Amino acid sequence: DIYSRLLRERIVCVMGPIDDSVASLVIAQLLFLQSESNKKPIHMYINSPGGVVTAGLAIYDTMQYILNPICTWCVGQAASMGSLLLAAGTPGMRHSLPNSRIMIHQQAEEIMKLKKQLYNIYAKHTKQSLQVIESAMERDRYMSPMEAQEFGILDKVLVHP
Amino acid sequence: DIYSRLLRERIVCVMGPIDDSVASLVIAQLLFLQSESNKKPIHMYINSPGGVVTAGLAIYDTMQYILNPICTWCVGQAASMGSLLLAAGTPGMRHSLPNSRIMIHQPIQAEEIMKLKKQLYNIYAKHTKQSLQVIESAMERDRYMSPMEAQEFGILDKVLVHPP
Amino acid sequence: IYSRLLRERIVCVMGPIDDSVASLVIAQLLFLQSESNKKPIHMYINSPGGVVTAGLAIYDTMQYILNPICTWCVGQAASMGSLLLAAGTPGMRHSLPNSRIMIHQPIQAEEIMKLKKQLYNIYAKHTKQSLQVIESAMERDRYMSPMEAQEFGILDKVLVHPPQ
Amino acid sequence: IYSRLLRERIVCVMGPIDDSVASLVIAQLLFLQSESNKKPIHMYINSPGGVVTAGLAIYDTMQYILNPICTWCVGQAASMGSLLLAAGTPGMRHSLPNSRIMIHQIQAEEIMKLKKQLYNIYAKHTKQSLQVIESAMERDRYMSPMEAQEFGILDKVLVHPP
Amino acid sequence: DIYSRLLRERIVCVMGPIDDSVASLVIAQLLFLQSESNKKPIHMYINSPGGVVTAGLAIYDTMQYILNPICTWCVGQAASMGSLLLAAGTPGMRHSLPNSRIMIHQPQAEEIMKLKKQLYNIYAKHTKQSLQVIESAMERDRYMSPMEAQEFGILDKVLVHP
Amino acid sequence: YSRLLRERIVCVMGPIDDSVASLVIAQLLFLQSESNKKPIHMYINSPGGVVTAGLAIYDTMQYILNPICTWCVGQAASMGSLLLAAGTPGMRHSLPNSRIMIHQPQAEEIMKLKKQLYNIYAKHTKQSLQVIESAMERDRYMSPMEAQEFGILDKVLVHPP
Amino acid sequence: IYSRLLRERIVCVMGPIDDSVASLVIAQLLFLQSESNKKPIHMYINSPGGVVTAGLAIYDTMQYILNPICTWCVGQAASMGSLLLAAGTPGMRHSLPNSRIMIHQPIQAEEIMKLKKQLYNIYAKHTKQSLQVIESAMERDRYMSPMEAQEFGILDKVLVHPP
Amino acid sequence: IYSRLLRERIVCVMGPIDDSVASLVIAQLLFLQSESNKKPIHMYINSPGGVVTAGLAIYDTMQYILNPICTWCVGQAASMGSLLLAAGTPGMRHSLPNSRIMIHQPAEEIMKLKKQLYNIYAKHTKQSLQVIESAMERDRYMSPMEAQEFGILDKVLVHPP
Amino acid sequence: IYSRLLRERIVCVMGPIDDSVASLVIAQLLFLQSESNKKPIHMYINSPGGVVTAGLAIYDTMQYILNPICTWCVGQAASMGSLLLAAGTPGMRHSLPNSRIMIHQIQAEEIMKLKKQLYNIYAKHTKQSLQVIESAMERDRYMSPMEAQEFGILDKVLVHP
Amino acid sequence: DIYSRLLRERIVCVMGPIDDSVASLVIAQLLFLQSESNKKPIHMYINSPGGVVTAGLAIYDTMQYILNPICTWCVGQAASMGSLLLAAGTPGMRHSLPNSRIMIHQQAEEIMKLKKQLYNIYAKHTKQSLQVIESAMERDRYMSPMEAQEFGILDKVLVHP
Ligand SMILES: CC[C@H](C)[C@H]1C(=O)N(Cc2ccc(OC)c3ccccc23)C[C@@H]2N(C(=O)NCc3ccc(Br)cc3)CCC(=O)N12
Ligand SMILES: CC[C@H](C)[C@H]1C(=O)N(Cc2ccc(OC)c3ccccc23)C[C@@H]2N(C(=O)NCc3ccc(Br)cc3)CCC(=O)N12
Ligand SMILES: CC[C@H](C)[C@H]1C(=O)N(Cc2ccc(OC)c3ccccc23)C[C@@H]2N(C(=O)NCc3ccc(Br)cc3)CCC(=O)N12
Ligand SMILES: CC[C@H](C)[C@H]1C(=O)N(Cc2ccc(OC)c3ccccc23)C[C@@H]2N(C(=O)NCc3ccc(Br)cc3)CCC(=O)N12
Ligand SMILES: CC[C@H](C)[C@H]1C(=O)N(Cc2ccc(OC)c3ccccc23)C[C@@H]2N(C(=O)NCc3ccc(Br)cc3)CCC(=O)N12
Ligand SMILES: CC[C@H](C)[C@H]1C(=O)N(Cc2ccc(OC)c3ccccc23)C[C@@H]2N(C(=O)NCc3ccc(Br)cc3)CCC(=O)N12
Ligand SMILES: CC[C@H](C)[C@H]1C(=O)N(Cc2ccc(OC)c3ccccc23)C[C@@H]2N(C(=O)NCc3ccc(Br)cc3)CCC(=O)N12
Ligand SMILES: CC[C@H](C)[C@H]1C(=O)N(Cc2ccc(OC)c3ccccc23)C[C@@H]2N(C(=O)NCc3ccc(Br)cc3)CCC(=O)N12
Ligand SMILES: CC[C@H](C)[C@H]1C(=O)N(Cc2ccc(OC)c3ccccc23)C[C@@H]2N(C(=O)NCc3ccc(Br)cc3)CCC(=O)N12
Ligand SMILES: CC[C@H](C)[C@H]1C(=O)N(Cc2ccc(OC)c3ccccc23)C[C@@H]2N(C(=O)NCc3ccc(Br)cc3)CCC(=O)N12
Repeated sequence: DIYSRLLRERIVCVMGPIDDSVASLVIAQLLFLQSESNKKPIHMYINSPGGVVTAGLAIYDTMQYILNPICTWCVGQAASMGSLLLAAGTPGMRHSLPNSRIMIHQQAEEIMKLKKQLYNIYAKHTKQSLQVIESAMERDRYMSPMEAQEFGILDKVLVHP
Repeated sequence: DIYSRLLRERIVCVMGPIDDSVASLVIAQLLFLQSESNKKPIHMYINSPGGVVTAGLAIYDTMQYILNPICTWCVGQAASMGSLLLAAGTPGMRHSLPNSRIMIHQPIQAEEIMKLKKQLYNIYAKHTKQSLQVIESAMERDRYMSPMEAQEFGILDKVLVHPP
Repeated sequence: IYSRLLRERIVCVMGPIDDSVASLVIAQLLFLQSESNKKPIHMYINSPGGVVTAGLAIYDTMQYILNPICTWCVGQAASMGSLLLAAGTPGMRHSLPNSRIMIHQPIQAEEIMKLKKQLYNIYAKHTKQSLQVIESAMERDRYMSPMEAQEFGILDKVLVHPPQ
Repeated sequence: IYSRLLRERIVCVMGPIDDSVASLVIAQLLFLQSESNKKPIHMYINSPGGVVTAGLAIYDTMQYILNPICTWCVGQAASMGSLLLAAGTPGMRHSLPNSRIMIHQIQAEEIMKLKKQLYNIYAKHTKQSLQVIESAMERDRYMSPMEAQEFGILDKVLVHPP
Repeated sequence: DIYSRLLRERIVCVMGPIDDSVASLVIAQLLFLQSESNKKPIHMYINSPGGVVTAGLAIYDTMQYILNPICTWCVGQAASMGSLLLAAGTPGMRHSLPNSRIMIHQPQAEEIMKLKKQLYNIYAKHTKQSLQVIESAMERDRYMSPMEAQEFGILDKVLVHP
Repeated sequence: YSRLLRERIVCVMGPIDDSVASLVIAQLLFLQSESNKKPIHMYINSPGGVVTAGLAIYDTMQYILNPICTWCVGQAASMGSLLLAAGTPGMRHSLPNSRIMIHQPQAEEIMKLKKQLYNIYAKHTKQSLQVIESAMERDRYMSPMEAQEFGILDKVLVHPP
Repeated sequence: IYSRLLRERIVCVMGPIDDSVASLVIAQLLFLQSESNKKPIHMYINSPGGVVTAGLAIYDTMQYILNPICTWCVGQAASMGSLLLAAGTPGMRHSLPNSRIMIHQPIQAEEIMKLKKQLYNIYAKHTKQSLQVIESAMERDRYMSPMEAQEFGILDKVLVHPP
Repeated sequence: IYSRLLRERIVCVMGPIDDSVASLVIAQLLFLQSESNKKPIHMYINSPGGVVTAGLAIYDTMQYILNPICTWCVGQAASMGSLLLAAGTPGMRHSLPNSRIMIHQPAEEIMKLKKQLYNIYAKHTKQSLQVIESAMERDRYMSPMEAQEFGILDKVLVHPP
Repeated sequence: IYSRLLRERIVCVMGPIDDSVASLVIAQLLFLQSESNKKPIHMYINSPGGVVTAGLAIYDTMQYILNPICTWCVGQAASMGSLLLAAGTPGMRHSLPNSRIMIHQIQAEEIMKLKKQLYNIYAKHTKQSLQVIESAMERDRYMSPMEAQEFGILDKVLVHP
Repeated sequence: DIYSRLLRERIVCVMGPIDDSVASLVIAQLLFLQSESNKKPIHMYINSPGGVVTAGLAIYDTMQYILNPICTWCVGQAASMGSLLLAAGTPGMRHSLPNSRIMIHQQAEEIMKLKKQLYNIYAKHTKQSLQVIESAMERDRYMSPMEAQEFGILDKVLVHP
């Protein structure tokens, strides 16, 4: 009676390494929250080092599939697939707390196809070029919330509400 | 429990590696939904890298045995035996979300592994509506398909960004 | 879900058979017999086999209870799993289309042979094949299709969809 | 479902016998005695045997309670499992047709002292002499249900209920 | 469930290796049964190979601390600290079933000797044997029958039935 | 075992894998150079093992000129029995209590390899492909005399002649 | 020390018998064959037994070489160990006084029986006991004293010191 | 035994290829070159493949040394094993009759390495980059004669000529 | 250092006695007899005991060889170690001053058959009655060397030669 | 080994935890050095946290058994049984380097009987009373070399020769 209580506030948590199990729980919760209301916003808490790409894409696709506005909230960190989900929140509703850290850095033909899918998703949501996204994803570094805002991963850096 | 709530919505999940325990659980849930209504659609969420062939074939046969229309939904991935289950959804009701990856490549005695493989060729041909010759050739290729490629191939009917 | 299955007179023999699996299956069979000694019990079999005495424990309980027992092979019935499949009530032994059935089998020397002769006598009885044909066939490391298993006498009906 | 089994006066001696299994079975035997000290208790035995003092703990409790105890060998009763099978109330020791029964099985004096307790228990319940028990327990083999019946380990071999 | 059901009948179970968690659980159950009734008997089932000395002494001291009569019952075995607890039951109320095995032998140096002296004094008191007889006996690696334990003063009654 | 190599004795002992095969193969080539006419004695006490490793030894036996006397002691199961049967005609031996098994313990590849085994057994035993295929399905051992009748070996002997 | 033992025509069957132990013993037996056809080989047996086919490999090699083989049971000869003990040349099968000898034996159903019947035939041959006697004796889970093994036909001489 | 084998100008690429196997093979190739830069080197290949950079290390060394290199496929040459087999001096690339050959490999970096493999195979097999690419995607083995027609090897030998 | 000891006719029974320790000790006892069947052998015993049949193997071999055997207890001789200590040639069984000696120690019948063999060996070599041996072996305790001398386990306790 | 070269200079090393195998080697080395010269001093290097009591007593007894002067050298530490061996060197010949640390702190009757043997040995070599040794051995502390000198465990604290 703590995370289910959290679900009653339309809050979904993406915490820790993303794998198929984590993704499937988050996905079910998003569908639950949509049936309760297809209008009311959903808050997505993201504190994650990232994880399995297809599992991250499962969550991403579900976020887009549901009608609801999705507010994303980066707390602690959003690295790799975590930052993709952070960036995939509804335009104007992508948030970070002040000390969060954001990282977009992560057969041979397959991993390249998945990489291009990530480039395309980042391009859609950040408004940066595919050329710049590709370059940025090579760089093993974290961004500050202001840097991430400038890049287009998020809209608001908040100290208080 | 949220997975019990899913079952109340006529949603069944095939997620992670498929083995006998996953199969028997999914099989049990399919019968339950048929008992509640033999007409109402069942939604099958498929996010799986595949698994044990006989366990997947067990789910496959049960899908064909029950009376219900089964809507299959590929999210994340459907690889190997997962893509067979995806392809075995009711005609017109086989779905993928836009960024899913689909693999039909398949990554006991010699005779038996071949007998099973030949069963897979027959099932894929039947459900894709393609010739078995095309299926057998295509299954050698170690690669994934996009949802649009999988639609073209006859593995699925619809690629949906959101509901229509 | 398996408790809810038990309310519908369904018992599941799933995965490797051992003493714990056997005792649960046995307990469930007695439960269903107490609720009604007339009404059929459905035995779901998806098993690679397992411990011989534990399989024989289930076999004896199946024979001991009064009820008709419908056996259903989905996925596979191998080793002791196929014995249980064959031990269903005559006319009520089923397989789904893609199941694999194996009668081949994967303490002192005399004891292993005594157990093997008990298996021969059970297979000979329920399949109607001679002791020599059972003995020769159990030597062959191979699976049978459901139609081959029907022909052999391990089961009665191969069903893609229900009759009614 | 094991709760409901107990409600039907069924106690299970299943798998390797150790102190935890014994003390559970023992607790259950006292439970069924309190509910009714006259109604029969059914003891399901499918065991390869196990720890001798744990098995003797069960045995002593079976004799201690006033209830008639029906023993049922299904699958197998080996070593201490066969002792418990033999310890059922006379006339009420049963096996199903394909079961296998075996009577073959610290300081050296203690193991031998424990072994002599087993000989006396088998001799008592089988009606066999101490020598034929000793000689038979040396033979590494199983008996059929009919052989065990002839030996005095059990009373009835049943294909179906009477 | 079955062990909490046992506790409703004023039965406490000392099962298996005695450690601090087993002792503390047994100790809590003893205090519970005392508050329910400080005059009614508590039954203490003992089937144990022994265990930690301080854990056994924790149980022993609590047995003396509570006002209730404590019936000790040895089933299977009571070895090492388990036989100490068996002997610590109320005079006249220390029991064993017929095939139980009882052992008083124990299987910084000054500290292990100090503990041993405490064990000698406790055994001496409850068995009415001298310290020298207790010392010599505890050196011998052997088990006693229930009748042997009875004549030594470890228990009072060897019961086949109630 | 090094002293055995001085007597033109090679040992196929235990489970056959790539490392076992490579050692046997080098020893076989060594004994060819010392004398490509003198017989080589192959001790076989093996439950079988890796099929390609077994085929590596088989091919090397056929590749070298030398007569190869095969000796089944204890057992020759699976690839071990193939190696036993691949000895020079008239020079394939078993001791009296040995056990011989021809049964074996992508999908297309395992069938391709199995067909290769059928062709080798049929060649060296003079049995048809159907007889080999049926026999390899039976999970049983043959006595040395049965193996002799089948064409796996030539002589079953208690002492040296 | 073990190479020095090999120079004295002494082969050691020690511990659990597996394919590695058998092949070493077999190879050592062939070394001593080449040194002399006539000279006795001494087989030290201190073993709980082991893998049946490995034991039969040793047995067959013992019979195959022409040499007389003196078997010496010290510590124990159990299961396949006792078979090898009994397989020594007639008159030359020895035990020291405190050794224990067990013929009891603590793959498919047909094969285990085929192997067991081979063991019965070997024991019957070397002990001169009937098949029916070997069968019932191998069911009894027990050891024999060196004297009891002597009267059974497993060994010839129980000796405290040399003669 | 392998030390004595080196005296005959034989190097063994056996088991899974890693950095340690590569470094030993590489060191043996340099030794044989200093003993004689004219004399042929025989390369025994019985390998399921392994680490790509380790295989390329061996490959580059084979091209670097002056000597003709006879490659010998016994058992199998899969993945990087088949590349080394194909990299033998033209006319000197051999397989025994029952060997199996596979060029199939079982984010931006792995793509670059994959293209390097395509270029190496194309050079040594005389197949186009598209034929190599399509072939390496297919999970299957070739018989020695199939590998011969593809351009991986020159001679399928039963015995020496 | 260990072969140096063996040239001085010193055999060491160190640590837990198993079949491996016994067979080495037994082999060394034969070696020293062949060198000289009348020259004393020194047996160093520092052992907590071990496998009964392995200890009896050593015991029987000590009785079998012709040589005088000097036993030397240093550190400890417990269980089967003390039997071997007691089994030295009369007059030649030694302990250093601070050693600890313990005589306290398959089917139920067999374990009891083996215990009777131990009782009779101890009875023989200590000259104590069977009552005394059986009662003493029940007691879980150690003897000092003087107690052990008094008991008949050894002859001399010496601080120096 | 360099420890063999040390042995030619009559140096024996008691290093690391003392067990039966460490003790048995030290003991064999002590007998060797005595046979080379029964009058020349032996140097015992002690850098040990202690270990098994009976193994320490085995070394102690052997030190007393041999005729030689034994110089003990504490370097690093001599704790528990190590300090007993240090104290057991020939009077006047027990040494420590300046930064070493020395500690004498460590069935029921049997471990107490062993404890009494230790008290008697420490009393003998330190000249402290039995009650002082008893008391001191309860105290969980290390001594400096000068404190160990005052206690009677060693004679000389040397910075250099
Ligand atoms: C927008 C949802 C759609 C309108 C539609 C649909 O396409 N699905 C398929 C689907 C299933 C499982 C999945 O991951 C677990 C899916 C993930 C992503 C996309 C589709 C997934 C079932 C869903 N249901 C549905 O949403 N109940 C409401 C509900 C769900 C979960 C819980 Br817990 C509680 C209530 C049934 C009726 C219904 O109409 N739908
Ligand atoms: C189309 C189903 C049929 C109408 C029929 C049938 O053939 N079975 C056999 C069967 C058993 C177990 C299996 O996997 C566990 C099976 C899997 C595949 C196919 C058959 C399986 C039992 C089923 N039941 C039935 O439908 N309960 C309703 C129900 C089931 C589960 C749950 Br939870 C709740 C209700 C009893 C009456 C009844 O007639 N049937
Ligand atoms: C056909 C059952 C018989 C009519 C008969 C019987 O011979 N038994 C022995 C028996 C016990 C345990 C076993 O495996 C756990 C047995 C396995 C195989 C064979 C016998 C077994 C007890 C059973 N009971 C009985 O069946 N309750 C009804 C019931 C059982 C289980 C559950 Br859960 C719920 C109700 C009491 C009355 C009663 O008379 N019987
Ligand atoms: C014929 C029983 C006797 C009349 C007597 C008795 O001697 N005991 C001691 C005892 C305790 C625990 C044991 O193993 C766990 C024992 C094992 C074997 C023998 C005795 C054991 C407690 C029992 N009680 C008793 O039977 N409760 C009823 C009851 C028991 C268990 C459960 Br769960 C529920 C109710 C209290 C009244 C009562 O007087 N008794
Ligand atoms: C004879 C008990 C005394 C009358 C007294 C007492 O000295 N204690 C201390 C004590 C606490 C915990 C211990 O092991 C867990 C103790 C073990 C041994 C000895 C004392 C222990 C608390 C106890 N209480 C008490 O007895 N509750 C009743 C009760 C206890 C447990 C449970 Br569950 C339910 C009820 C409170 C009132 C009360 O006054 N007492
Ligand atoms: C009939 C042998 C041929 C005449 C020829 C040959 O085809 N090879 C290739 C080859 C190498 C390695 C292999 O597995 C390790 C091979 C396995 C199977 C087949 C070929 C193998 C090397 C051999 N050599 C050769 O045999 N030395 C003699 C020799 C070998 C080993 C040792 Br150690 C000592 C001497 C060099 C001269 C020479 O020309 N050859
Ligand atoms: C009585 C031996 C025979 C006369 C004959 C023979 O049949 N073999 C086959 C054979 C090989 C390996 C085996 O287990 C490793 C065998 C085991 C059992 C039976 C045969 C075995 C080789 C042996 N050789 C032979 O004995 N070298 C002498 C020798 C052996 C080992 C060592 Br080390 C040193 C010299 C070479 C030529 C020679 O004449 N023989
Ligand atoms: C064709 C070799 C060249 C002539 C040249 C050379 O470029 N190297 C660099 C080099 C080092 C290590 C490597 O893998 C371990 C290399 C691998 C690939 C390429 C270069 C490697 C050292 C070599 N040496 C040389 O080859 N001795 C002969 C030799 C080497 C090894 C052994 Br073992 C025995 C003799 C010193 C003299 C000498 O001039 N060279
Ligand atoms: C008193 C010894 C006897 C005179 C006689 C004998 O009965 N044996 C059998 C035997 C073998 C192995 C055993 O444990 C390894 C035995 C253990 C206990 C008893 C017998 C054992 C071989 C021994 N040998 C012999 O004396 N070598 C001398 C020797 C032994 C080892 C080493 Br290393 C070096 C030389 C050969 C000739 C010879 O005549 N004998
Ligand atoms: C002072 C030694 C004595 C003079 C005497 C003796 O009592 N022993 C028994 C003994 C053996 C083994 C032991 O731990 C391994 C012992 C440990 C402690 C005490 C005795 C031990 C054998 C020794 N030897 C002897 O010392 N060789 C010289 C030597 C020893 C070892 C090496 Br390496 C090289 C030479 C034979 C002649 C000889 O007479 N002695």
